[PDB]
Amino acid sequence: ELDTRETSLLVAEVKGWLMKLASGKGEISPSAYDTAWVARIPSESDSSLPEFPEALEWIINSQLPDGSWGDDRHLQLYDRVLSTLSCLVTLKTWDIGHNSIAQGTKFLRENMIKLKQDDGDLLSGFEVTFPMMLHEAKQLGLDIPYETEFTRLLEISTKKKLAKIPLDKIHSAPTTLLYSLEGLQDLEIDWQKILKLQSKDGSFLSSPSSTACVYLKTKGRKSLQYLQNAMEDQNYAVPCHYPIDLFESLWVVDTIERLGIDVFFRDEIKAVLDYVYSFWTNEGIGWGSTCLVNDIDDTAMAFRILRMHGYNVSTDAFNQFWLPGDKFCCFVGELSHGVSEMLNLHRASQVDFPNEAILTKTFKYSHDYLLNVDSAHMDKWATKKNLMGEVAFELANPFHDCLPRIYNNAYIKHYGMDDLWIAKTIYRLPLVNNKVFLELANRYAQQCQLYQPAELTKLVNWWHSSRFEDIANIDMLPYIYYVICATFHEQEFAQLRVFFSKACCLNTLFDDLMDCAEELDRLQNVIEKWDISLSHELPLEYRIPFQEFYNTVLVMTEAASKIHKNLSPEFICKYLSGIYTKLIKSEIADARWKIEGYIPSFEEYMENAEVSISTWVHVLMSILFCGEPLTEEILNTIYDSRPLKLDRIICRLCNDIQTYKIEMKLGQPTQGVSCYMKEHPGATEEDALVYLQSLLEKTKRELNESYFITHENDLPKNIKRFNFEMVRMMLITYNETRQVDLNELKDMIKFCLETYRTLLEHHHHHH
Ligand SMILES: CC(C)=CCC/C(C)=C/CC/C(C)=C/CC/C(C)=C/COP(=O)(O)OP(=O)(O)O
Repeated sequence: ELDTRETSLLVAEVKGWLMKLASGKGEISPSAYDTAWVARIPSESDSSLPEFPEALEWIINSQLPDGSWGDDRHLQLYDRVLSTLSCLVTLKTWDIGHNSIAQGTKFLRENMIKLKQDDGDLLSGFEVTFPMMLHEAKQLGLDIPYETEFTRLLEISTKKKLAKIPLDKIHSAPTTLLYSLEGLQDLEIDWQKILKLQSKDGSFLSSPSSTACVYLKTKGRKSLQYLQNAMEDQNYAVPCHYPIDLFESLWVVDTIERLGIDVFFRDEIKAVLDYVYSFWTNEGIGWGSTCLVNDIDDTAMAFRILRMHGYNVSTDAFNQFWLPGDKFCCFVGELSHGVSEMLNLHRASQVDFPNEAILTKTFKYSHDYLLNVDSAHMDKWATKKNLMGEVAFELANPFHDCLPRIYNNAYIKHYGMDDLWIAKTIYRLPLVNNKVFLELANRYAQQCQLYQPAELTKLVNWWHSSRFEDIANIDMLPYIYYVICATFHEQEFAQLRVFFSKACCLNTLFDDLMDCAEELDRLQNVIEKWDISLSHELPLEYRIPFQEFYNTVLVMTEAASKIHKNLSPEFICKYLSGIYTKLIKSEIADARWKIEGYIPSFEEYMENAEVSISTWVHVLMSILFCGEPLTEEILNTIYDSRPLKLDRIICRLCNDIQTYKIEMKLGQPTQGVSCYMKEHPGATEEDALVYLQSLLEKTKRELNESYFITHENDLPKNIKRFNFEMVRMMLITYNETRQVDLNELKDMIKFCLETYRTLLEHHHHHH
């Protein structure tokens, strides 16, 4: 337990943070290096006085107890040495803070000799920023070491890299050197020309210190004003980049959604996404509302989250980052990029709509990159708690093959409540990384488990009293409960979770029985009539599931009639028996085609195989309990709606692709791969599967579009949601990477088996 307060207190606090973010106000730790840089500036009124005296007081009051400045909780020598240097140079320049200078130089005298290679993350621009700062300290005659094997090797290397940069490319187009111009002060820079590469707020890649250098080289008005306002907005201790209102708000929401605590924050999240959307363009976005360029990380992040929330955003935003070879950059003209942006690119590419081929290219490229990372070495200094864990999860879990609580429970183990971030120096994003998010995540995760014992206990009791043991393994039940718990986790969906579980069990039994039967006609006879009276003519193995199927329908009909007062019990019960008879007989059909010698068309086989796929019946039943109002027109048209068509197609294709070898290791002809082959001579099975795999991927894009966008005359929200999750519960069942892994599910299996034993012993205990 990480926080003591009531949930209501935590939730109110985060709501405050989110509404501040929805007005562009966030929280980034100050940068001692940047605060000291900007405080070099003298007032224009009186050049003998500082423009930012409060920043000089902050420097003096923020020195750490060992004489250094920098990140308090994670000591990194690069961060401490660079930050302390800057602070010393500025206190000395203004001839103040004699004691602080004394502590600072002493710290540097004990630790400069400790600087080495591969001792932490290269801070951004470190190669120029540290030698420059060191040289400025010497010009001031500070009493610190001025040469080590490390510092002279660094200066030699940097001088060679700088001597190879043609300087006019720095003034010609945006480069990452704009972030660290203070590291270039002594270079041959046409500072006047550099002014044309400022951001719309007068900053240079949003770096206060780099902006500060330009202002002292040029006295440009907009750059002073950017600093004056950043100083006043941040209370006179500025971060190393400002503002990052787009980056910070999207990462905070993303964190909230990946932890699965967005259930508490729906309105506030929408407010933040409206703020972000007011800055969305057809060329994406950068980290902030005044930044110079767009980047692929922010653009992928915003595209994915906005689209998932029903906003209209275009994949044209990704064209600017295309490179020959169907590769991508993070900023145009970059020389390399990192893993966070490919992770987010990879995630974004899977919410593609039809005819958005650029996202197939960004998917292939990011997937390929992510497959090739050096995992032994990725984030080896653990700025994040488990970045390589997030990569591995993302590679292994396709968006449509993953369920919400499965993703959330995995991220909860990855989430670092005290992660740090690397830029000019080390910084913190306490709104992204904090113990409050993780405590709320753990509490909601425990809420999702609370109802499971009782729900599982009723399911096992229903299994026993239905006499399924008298024909039949019960292991099927914890698994079915597991996936519906992961998709409809909110406690209010209990009737949905229980009825869905019963329905899936009943059909799994019937389908299994029929796939090993011919007097299916003796059965279709009874089922056609749906008459519990003619149950007695069934051969017992069909009698047990039939009578429980008939009973569960009545039970479902009573619960639904209590819920839906406008629907008559008779309408509901004709509907439920109708859908289950249609499914069952279609399952007899798929059976008698598998016994006789019939490989049909592809159109004909899949006309019956799409109804046979059983998936739509759980949609049609479950919507009775999904919390949405219903009408007869809805229940009469739902089977033919576009999202239900797509459901049936995707699940049939998936089944026929993923089981194909499991089918011919064993010689079975009636399947989509064969039926395709009987219609395209010269297609190998390799080409049939390729075609079916392509049709599957195309249908998934149609399902994305039908789902994330709210159309005119669209199905109610929770209904579209169930249909969406029904496809996913199907697909993950065939994601064989995940299946052999699968934890919670073993506990569910054990709980069910213990509950069964007690039932079978009639609670008499045996040794
Ligand atoms: C890892 C993250 C948070 C982002 C990468 C992609 C972008 C464009 C983020 C926007 C945040 C921002 C305002 C960044 C400016 C500072 C900066 C140059 C960060 C990149 O630092 P590193 O890539 O860790 O360091 P090096 O430049 O030393 O390789």
